Amino acid sequence: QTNPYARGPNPTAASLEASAGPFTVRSFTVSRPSGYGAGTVYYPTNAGGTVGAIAIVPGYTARQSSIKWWGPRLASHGFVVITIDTNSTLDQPSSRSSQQMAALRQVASLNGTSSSPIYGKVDTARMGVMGHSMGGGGSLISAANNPSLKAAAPQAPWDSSTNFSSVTVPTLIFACENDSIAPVNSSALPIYDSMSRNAKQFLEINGGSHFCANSGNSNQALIGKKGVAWMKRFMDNDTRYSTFACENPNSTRVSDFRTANCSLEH
Ligand SMILES: [Cl-]
Repeated sequence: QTNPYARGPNPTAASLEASAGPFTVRSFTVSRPSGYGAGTVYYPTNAGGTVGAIAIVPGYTARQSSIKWWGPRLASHGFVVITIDTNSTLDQPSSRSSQQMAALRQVASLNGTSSSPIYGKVDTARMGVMGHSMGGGGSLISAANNPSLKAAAPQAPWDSSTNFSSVTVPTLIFACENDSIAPVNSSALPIYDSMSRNAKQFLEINGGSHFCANSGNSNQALIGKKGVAWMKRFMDNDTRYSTFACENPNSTRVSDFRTANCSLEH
């Protein structure tokens, strides 16, 4: 049977590693942000049907610029993406999670607003969360509080507590090998090891600083391929992406790879 959520051409490693996918992307600034500081919405033209929505949150002291490369990258593969600024750059992970969920609710409100460029473009039942550092911890909190979310892909996450054992949402953790801000051995890896109820993955970037997955990084081909593949596999149930989502990249750019409940394409 046809998967009703499958969008776009059949993927290749080259198409997923490119700076942009097949869809043309447009963007707008949210005029009156509700429950968060500011937002930019990225969306594809003629994706072939409604698409899922992803909300991305930066870390402590940081703004949209640090995570905005994901906006066009994911939207060009068939997603509506909102990148946000928080009410204060000093907000903690629980506050970042509340603001991330408020941003997804505003994308759902704009989907039902005839004057919005994303009117009727979103399947509001299929949503995902991403973010860096405290925004990564906020994404894990969003997944723990909202198991109705379809995917999570935080990067260099940090939270006071690394226990995310209740999470049932498919979660990809990008980690940065040499992170001295949210060290892998006390943040990303214990967070990954705590989750025994989900599809999950741990991808550690070789020699990476805490900022190894932020805008301007030198691994956008691999990181972008993995982020899009994970969101495609789990937000769209798209088994054309099972191998890209679940595979060990076998790359010199990766210093540690682990995955669970993640089957390759049969
Ligand atoms: Cl942070």
